Amino acid sequence: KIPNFVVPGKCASVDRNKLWAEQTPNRNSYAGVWYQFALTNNPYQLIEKCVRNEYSFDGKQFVIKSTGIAYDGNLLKRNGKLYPNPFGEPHLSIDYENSFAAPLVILETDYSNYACLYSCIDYNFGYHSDFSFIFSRSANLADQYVKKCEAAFKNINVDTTRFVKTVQGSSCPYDTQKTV
Amino acid sequence: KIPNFVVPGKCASVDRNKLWAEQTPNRNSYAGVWYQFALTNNPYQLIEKCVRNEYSFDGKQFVIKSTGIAYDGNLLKRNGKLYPNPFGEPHLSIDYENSFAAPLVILETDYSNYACLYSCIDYNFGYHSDFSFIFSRSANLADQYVKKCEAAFKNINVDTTRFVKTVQGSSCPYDTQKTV
Repeated sequence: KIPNFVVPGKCASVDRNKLWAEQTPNRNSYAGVWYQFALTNNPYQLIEKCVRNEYSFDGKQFVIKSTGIAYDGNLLKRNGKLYPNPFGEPHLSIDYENSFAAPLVILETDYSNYACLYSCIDYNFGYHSDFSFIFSRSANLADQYVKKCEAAFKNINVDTTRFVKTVQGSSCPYDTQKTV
Repeated sequence: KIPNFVVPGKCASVDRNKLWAEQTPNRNSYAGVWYQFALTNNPYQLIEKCVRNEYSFDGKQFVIKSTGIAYDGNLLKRNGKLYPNPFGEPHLSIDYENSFAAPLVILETDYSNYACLYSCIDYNFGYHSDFSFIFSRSANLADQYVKKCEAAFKNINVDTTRFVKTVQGSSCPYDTQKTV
C-alpha cells in the first residue's frame, strides 16, 4: 500500500469501446508532436523534463521518438511504439525499447490541443497501479484543457491530485532534442 | 521497507544474443505443456496453484493457455502470447489478455525437462524489478534440474532464496484445467 500509485481495488472500467470507436478513424490526427504537460508518479518514465513525444502514424501503428532531459540532467532519446492490443482488446499497447508494454487508453482528446492518457495494471492482491498523463500540443496548456483532463480522470475515479506538472518551456533545448 | 522484488541497481547483463541464437531453431521443441515449479514473488501472476501453461507455436509466436487455481480458489484460464520483441531486441515479449507485456528471457532450458525463465525491468529511481521462474515438463522436478536453474540465477546475481514452490501434483485438476 505505500507508494501513491499503488491503489486499492480493481482497475477502473473506462468505456473503452466508445473511445476506440471515436478514435480509430482519427489516428492520423493524433500524429505529430505532443508535450507531456503533467503526469502521475511513474517509475518508468526515464525522461524527467522537457518531455517531447513525436508520433508518426503508418496505418498499422505509431512510431514514437520521445526526448527530453533525463533525471541525471543529460539529454535522452527513447524509442517507442503504439499499436493495437495484440489480443484484439479495444485499446492500444504502448511499448518502449528496453522496457515493457502496457495498455494505453486515450480518455479524451481534441487532437489539436490536448490529450488525456491512462494506463492501468492489476495486482494479484486486489490493488492496481495506474499511470496518467496530460499531453499538450504546446509547452503550455490552457486551463480550460487542463480542466477537461481533470474531469475525465475524476470520471474514472483517478485521484487528480496525483498529477505533477512537468518542466516545459524556455529552459528546454527542444531544438537540440529534435536532432535526436 | 520495500518489496523484495524491487532491488537496488540495474538489470544485469544476461547475454541474450547467445541465448536467442541457441533458441530460434528450437521453437517447436519449446512448445507443449510446462508446469510452474517455483517462482520469485510476483504481484502480477493471477494463478496461484497448479499452474499449467500450454504453448502452441505457429511458426511466428507462441499462443499460450495458462490455467490453474486463482487466489480466490476458483479455476482460471488466462490467454497469453509469446513473440519477438517488436524493436528487434534479442528476447521475447510475454503478453497476456487484460494485462501488460514484459521481456522474457529463457536463461537456460533442455526443452525436455526444465526451463529457467527471467524478466527484468529498470526503473527511473536506481532500482530494478525482476521475476524468475522454474518450469518443468512434469508436476515435480528433480533436484538435478532445479540446481541447474539455481546456478543460472546465481550467475546473474539473483538471490535464489527468493524462490517459492508452487503447488502441483495429484491434488491439481489438470484434466479439468485443459478443458478451460
